[PDB]
Amino acid sequence: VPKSIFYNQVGYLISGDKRFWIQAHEPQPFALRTPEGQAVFAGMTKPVGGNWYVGDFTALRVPGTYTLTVGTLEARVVIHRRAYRDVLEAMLRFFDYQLCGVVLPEDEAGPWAHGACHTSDAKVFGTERALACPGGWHDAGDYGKYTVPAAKAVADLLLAHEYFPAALAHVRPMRSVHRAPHLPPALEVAREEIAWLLTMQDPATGGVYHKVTTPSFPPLDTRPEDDDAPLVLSPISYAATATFCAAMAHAALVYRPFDPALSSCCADAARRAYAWLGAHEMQPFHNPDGILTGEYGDAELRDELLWASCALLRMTGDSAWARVCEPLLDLDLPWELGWADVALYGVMDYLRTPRAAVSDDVRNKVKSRLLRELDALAAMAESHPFGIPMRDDDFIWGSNMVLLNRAMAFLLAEGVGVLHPAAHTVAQRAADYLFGANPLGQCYVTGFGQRPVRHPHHRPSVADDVDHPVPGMVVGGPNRHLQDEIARAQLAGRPAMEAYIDHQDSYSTNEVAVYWNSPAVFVIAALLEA
Ligand SMILES: OC[C@H]1CNC[C@@H](O)[C@@H]1O[C@@H]1O[C@H](CO)[C@@H](O[C@@H]2O[C@H](CO)[C@@H](O)[C@H](O)[C@H]2O)[C@H](O)[C@H]1O
Ligand SMILES: OC[C@H]1O[C@@H](O[C@H]2[C@H](O)[C@@H](O)[C@H](O)O[C@@H]2CO)[C@H](O)[C@@H](O)[C@@H]1O
Ligand SMILES: [Ca+2]
Ligand SMILES: [Zn+2]
Repeated sequence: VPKSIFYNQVGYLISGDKRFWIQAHEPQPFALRTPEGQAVFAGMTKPVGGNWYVGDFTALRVPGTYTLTVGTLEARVVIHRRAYRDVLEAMLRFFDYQLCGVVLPEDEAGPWAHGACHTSDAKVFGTERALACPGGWHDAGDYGKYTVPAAKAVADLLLAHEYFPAALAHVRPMRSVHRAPHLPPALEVAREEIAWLLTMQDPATGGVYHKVTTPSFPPLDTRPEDDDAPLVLSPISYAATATFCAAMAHAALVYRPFDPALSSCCADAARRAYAWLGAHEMQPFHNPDGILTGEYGDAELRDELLWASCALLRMTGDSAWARVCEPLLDLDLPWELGWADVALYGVMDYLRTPRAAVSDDVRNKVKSRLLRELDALAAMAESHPFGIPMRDDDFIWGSNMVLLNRAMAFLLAEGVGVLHPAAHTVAQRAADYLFGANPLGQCYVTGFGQRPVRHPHHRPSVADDVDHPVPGMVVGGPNRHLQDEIARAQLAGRPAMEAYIDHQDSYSTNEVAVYWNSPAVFVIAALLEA
């Protein structure tokens, strides 16, 4: 914990809420000054519990770089019209930096450029059958491409495009690595993953392979193009087939006015996947022998079927689908945004379907439960010193995604008549926390803030002779379970929010992932929208 001011190290929006935190004993006066030193705003800090005091300077609407002064402490804060444009663009460009089997030229990628990687055909596990499944994204700090988390990353980007297209219009991805005519930014980026996902479906049965990876993780010091181990397609899985179905049905809708051929192809692929679901058992995935890469296992598969059923309901607008959706909507499944518990994606597709196609009575029950869920998140946020909807027990592996998915839920609900008053405050607080407003004063995104992430568990950043890591990567964040050797040795006994270390070997607190950037893209685009 540093002895300083804790604030949003990226900046504050002219019209947004503006807050800073300090560990203090009592209220103190504070001032905001122009770079010369003249006071422009003054106020008194107020208690928020657990050693914390806050200062609110929301009413300062003049853009600029200000010196915030409290006690003997100083901080430089930025107020701007589009304070989050650069970070949103870097968070979206991260997916292009993760591209597999694609030359990333220096004019686009800069020092983090590299040649086409993993270009060989993959072998179907337990067969001699080879299959070409290039493209898409390296999942995270490793090079595997896993279907289940890929579905979440795609759905989050499609949702961000559906909700906030104007915010997204101001950002530029690695445009020259993508096919022309160029689509809106989130759609152009997500199409690379959608194209790869289509190659993961077995033409014979409609089933989808769980993942394509090397048999084991290569050393942390491996460049993408030096990873020459043979590629293996792990068996078809129910979770993969169901999450693929839902992501493809969602992409068929969203791409309809932009890429008709892709849209039609995704719609056909989603239906064949749904036919596979109806003919096979809900069997959890487990790594086969000799496969040591990310398992993405899950014993509960009704939420995946719920999402797949609701996605096709909205895709077709056919009331026939509501017969399967509605009983699944009644289950005591957690209503979350993945990667393992995905029911809220289905709830959203259901609630976004024209009313005439669904039971009004079920629809009202669905909306009421969503409001109760958001009230419970609002209560967590009210008791948190940083105003984020988190409890100490939520600081697990990928706790930043847990936070962002929760902010995302409030924002999504606004599109379906569920208007919680805390929605915008929660989104701002999630961004503030992600950008430094936390007990470690840590900005959880590489290349941004005054205390950026410098040593992520990310093979390209470790392996290159740059690190100085690839920018715009959201790290997993604090995980109280100490799920790596560095966390066990250096973070024992520390509070849940302090269970993070910016060390390359801390994969349980400091890895990056396509499905950790995807809710951040949604949340940051929502704030930029306003
Ligand atoms: O670390 C990011 C990913 C890097 N690519 C390999 C993937 O396998 C890895 O995924 C992560 O894999 C972890 C190790 O299996 C998953 O961690 C688990 O996260 C769970 C909650 O998401 C915790 O309950 C559980 O204690 C913890 O083990 C975590 O969610 C999930 O993001
Ligand atoms: O737990 C999965 C985690 O593993 C990381 O690879 C580790 C590997 O598990 C360990 O056995 C070996 O000694 O070290 C490597 C590199 O630290 C992998 O890089 C992560 O993507 C993954 O989440
Ligand atoms: Ca599940
Ligand atoms: Zn690759």
